[PDB]
Order: sequence, then structure tokens, then C-alpha cells
Amino acid sequence: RTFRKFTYRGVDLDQLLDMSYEQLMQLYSARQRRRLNRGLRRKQHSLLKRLRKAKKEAPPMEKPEVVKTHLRDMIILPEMVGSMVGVYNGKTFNQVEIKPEMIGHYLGEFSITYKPVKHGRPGIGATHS
RNA sequence: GUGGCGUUCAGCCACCCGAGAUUGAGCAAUAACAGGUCUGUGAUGCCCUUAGAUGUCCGGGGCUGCACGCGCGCUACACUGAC
Repeated sequence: RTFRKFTYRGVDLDQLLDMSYEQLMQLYSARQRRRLNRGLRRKQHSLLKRLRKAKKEAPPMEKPEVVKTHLRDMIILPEMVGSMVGVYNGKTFNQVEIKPEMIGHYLGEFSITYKPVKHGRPGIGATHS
């Protein structure tokens, strides 16, 4: 909290916003670079359009409206930061804050698909001889 | 084939010559099991369902989740070794 620098790969968020796709390919790691170099299809662009619209329609100095999606394989782009995304579990839409320091990840790893297990008592034949 | 045993039958043992003196499979009876499979089938009876479908397609998830118990395995514990 002492310093306010983001510095993703040595570059902070402003020139990391205005920089195009073809050099933040070089900025990312191998899997995200291959996803970006390969085609980024229609529904991903529709999600980005909805995120931009909900961002610019937000009144100043509060959070934008939550945007739901099934696309839990979207790369979290720098364009997406500070947004309000509901990511599907199969069952529910989970509220996720797109923080600046999650820009190399998928949306799927912020909405957990299962309930973590706490064990009951081993039932009957659970312990053999 | 030769020798020996055998009721001198059916055969067995040893040996010579030989590539070889018993290569490995496949197929495979009568009678059966409430064995498994309706999730192989445009094999199938009966029951259920049939539009807010248990038909079908699309999106996402699960089948892989982890205090524990069991089974088939893989890699090892090195100097008959590793590099």
C-alpha cells in the first residue's frame, strides 16, 4: 500500500491500455499469446462491447452495472479492468471484480465450479478389515 | 529300427539315425445358472413419457471433487549401479 505501481511486465497500466493487440501478445505468456494470435471470435467481441457500454454508461465514482456471461474462457484483457462480470458456474452467476492484477488469467478461475468439501463420517463399509 | 519290461496284447522306458522322437493355438458335447448384457442394434413384450416432453439441439458445469478402506499396475530403494 506504500507504492501505487502496477507494472505488469515492467509496464504499468496506462501505456498498457493504449497498446495494441500485436505487442501485448509479446507481453503475455505462451497460452494467452496463442489465444490472441489465433482468432478471437464473435461472442468474445460482443462481451467486450457490452463491457465498454456498461463502463461508459456508469456515473462517475461508483462501480458499473454487472454484466453476466457464460464465457468462462475469456482472457482478461487490460480493456476489461475495473469491470463487473458475472461468471457462470453451471448453476449461478458469480460476482467478480476485475482487478488490475488479474490480466493474464481466464474468467473461469475466479468462479469456482464446485463446493470445497468438508467430510462427514465414513459410513458403513468404508473401513474393511 | 534296436534292446529291456509287459499276459508278450494294448502299451511303457532307454538308445541309434534324424531338422524334429510331446511346438503353440483355433474349434469344441449333454444338461444347466433367475450368471452378464434392454447402455451395441431399425432384436424385442409390457409399463412409463411424448410439446412446460424422459424426443432433440445449444451454452455452462459434472463424470476428475477428498479425514478414509480395497484391487490391477508403473517407478524405485542403487556400485551386478547412475552418469
